[PDB]
Amino acid sequence: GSAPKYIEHFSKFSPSPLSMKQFLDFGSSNACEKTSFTFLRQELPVRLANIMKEINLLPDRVLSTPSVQLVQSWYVQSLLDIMEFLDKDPEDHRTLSQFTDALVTIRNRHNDVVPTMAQGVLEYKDTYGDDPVSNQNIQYFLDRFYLSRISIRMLINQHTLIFDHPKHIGSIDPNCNVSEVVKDAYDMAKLLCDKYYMASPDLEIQEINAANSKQPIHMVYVPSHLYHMLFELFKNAMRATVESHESSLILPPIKVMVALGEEDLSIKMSDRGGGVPLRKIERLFSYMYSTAPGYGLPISRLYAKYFQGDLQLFSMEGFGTDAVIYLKALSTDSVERLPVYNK
Amino acid sequence: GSAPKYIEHFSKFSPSPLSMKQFLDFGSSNACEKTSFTFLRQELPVRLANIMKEINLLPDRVLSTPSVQLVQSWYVQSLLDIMEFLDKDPEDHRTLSQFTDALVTIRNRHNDVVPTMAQGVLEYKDTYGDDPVSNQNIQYFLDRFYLSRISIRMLINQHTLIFDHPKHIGSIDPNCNVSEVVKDAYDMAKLLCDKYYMASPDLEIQEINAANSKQPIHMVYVPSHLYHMLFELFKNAMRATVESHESSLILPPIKVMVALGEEDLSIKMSDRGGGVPLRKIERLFSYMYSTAPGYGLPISRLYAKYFQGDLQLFSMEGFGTDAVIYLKALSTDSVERLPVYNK
Ligand SMILES: COC(=O)c1cccc2c1-c1ccccc1[C@]2(O)C(F)(F)F
Ligand SMILES: COC(=O)c1cccc2c1-c1ccccc1[C@]2(O)C(F)(F)F
Repeated sequence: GSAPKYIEHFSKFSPSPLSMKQFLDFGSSNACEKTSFTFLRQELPVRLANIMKEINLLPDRVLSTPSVQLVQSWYVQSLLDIMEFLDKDPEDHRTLSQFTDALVTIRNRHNDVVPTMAQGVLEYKDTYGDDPVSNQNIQYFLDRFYLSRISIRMLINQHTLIFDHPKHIGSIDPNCNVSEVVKDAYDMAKLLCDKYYMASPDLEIQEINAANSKQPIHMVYVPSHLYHMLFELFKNAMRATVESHESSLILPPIKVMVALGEEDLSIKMSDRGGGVPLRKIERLFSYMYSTAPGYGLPISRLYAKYFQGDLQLFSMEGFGTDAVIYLKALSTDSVERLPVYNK
Repeated sequence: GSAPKYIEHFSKFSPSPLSMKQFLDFGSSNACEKTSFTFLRQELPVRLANIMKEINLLPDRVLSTPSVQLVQSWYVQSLLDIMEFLDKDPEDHRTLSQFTDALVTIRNRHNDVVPTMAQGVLEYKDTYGDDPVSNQNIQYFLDRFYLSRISIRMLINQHTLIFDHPKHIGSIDPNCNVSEVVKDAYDMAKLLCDKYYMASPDLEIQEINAANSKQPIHMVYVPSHLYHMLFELFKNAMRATVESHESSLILPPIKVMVALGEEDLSIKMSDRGGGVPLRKIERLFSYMYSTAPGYGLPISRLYAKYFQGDLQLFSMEGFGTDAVIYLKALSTDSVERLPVYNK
């Protein structure tokens, strides 16, 4: 075959990071399925090949494991699917129709990658141990691998959702009400918490719009990404709150604050679930230390970092924990954070 | 001379980190000026020579600057002062008396090192620029240099204060009431804030003793170190609170929480001084970016880290900032964090 040839060629190109404003302007009224196809048939192989070349640089002790090999075969096949559209003509409506169906097949093919890499991490711990040098190598690779996967899925979701005057531009809401997303993630976590604990804390939301005290806080963002982060944070904050008060009757509420600054949009989730010692907080974001025979926090941070944001934890052992999602307030600052294969 | 010979010899030894419990047990009833002299005349040259060898490994562009040369001459002279006590006999009371006076002279000799290195950092910015590679090199060296200096001053303070049944063991309070130190640092910052702004926010303290809800929170620590950290944090929180409310009348109070867990003793200082964007928070701990023709935060964190703690900032732009001091709750976990010269 010629899969190594394709990887070597496109890995020389660097991925082109797109801003949130670019996604919005590309997918709005000026959206053209021809233009998106011309861009994607080149950018998708570049992003695929860059992470595929990093996978090849893994030691053969990891490269020859069944988990890495299975995932690498998914990327080879996905890369080859995109290759067949290079010589195709964008002026043919059947060419664009087959390209969209090919993206859906690729998206569903990689749908079960989180438990697969979780199996791979557990295999590495039981084969070579959990030394701190191995954790940093696993953390470094998995962060870049998953962030690369988020960026590829973002491109595919924007194309397939738009080419199928709505208010949503694919997966992007140009008027995303942050408090409403907080409530949705809270309600879902409350339903799970009531079914398993027969008790759940209440929600308190406070907004701080520094520039316009009266106006509700809106932003341009991907609501599903923000939901994912808040949902994982709500589940942890409820689990800790209920378990740390089993012998008590009062159940402290979960307090969420949404602050809109001139540059940052910050979401703080405060719980009183007993807190966690600092020594163990720094391990909650580690794939290796969060794997048992549990990736909500590490992946949630990658979603935050994907558009130049962050997700941070600071706890008070014996009381509770604060979780803060940092997002860019302006669409011009919300640029893709992409891993690039360098030397 | 033979200053390079001494440096090369003692730099092969590694510094011996002492725990807070060791300091307490060494300096209490079983304290012996003979034993402390025997240990210090060996450990002080080892710690001096280790940082002096790292200074020699700096590039000549920095090593030949007047600031580094002036400081290096202080350490050479301080090292030579300790050398004269190697052949001396510990059984002579005049030998121990001259050793204590020599430590006082060394402590006062290095008393003006913070503005000197501040001048050196400004000289580097104006000579070679403020590139991110230079910041990481300056940050890496200054952190280790200052932490080394804190550890040397700690040893000297313990010897000179004890050998001159008190409740304080040198600079260590085995029953340090944390809230009382918070109040002292607050009162000092309030006096400065009223003199310059004619207004100051109020203080609110809440204690959370998880194991003993009724008992006030005590710990074994160095009160002057904790005061220094809280004083710098109070000055920043008051400056931001007053300035961000000049056009307003209500002045939000500064809320401090002291949590005692099974492993951590955490002190959170919450202000509503408008907050800082995340992009600039990460630069507040940088010596290079905090130098203008301002080291309260970087040095305060080193004091926290000195006994296996930390100091962290997380702000909400448009609202306020939380500052958290993490300390070890147990004296057995409060071990010196010392930089060691490796390859
Ligand atoms: C006028 O510009 C475009 O139409 C366009 C141009 C380049 C890339 C894309 C578009 C587009 C439009 C709708 C959905 C997805 C996309 C993209 O594939 C991307 F933004 F996701 F990269
Ligand atoms: C019985 O142990 C000792 O007396 C002792 C032994 C080794 C080192 C020290 C002491 C001691 C005592 C009082 C003040 C300072 C010190 C030390 O120089 C150190 F702890 F600061 F290192």
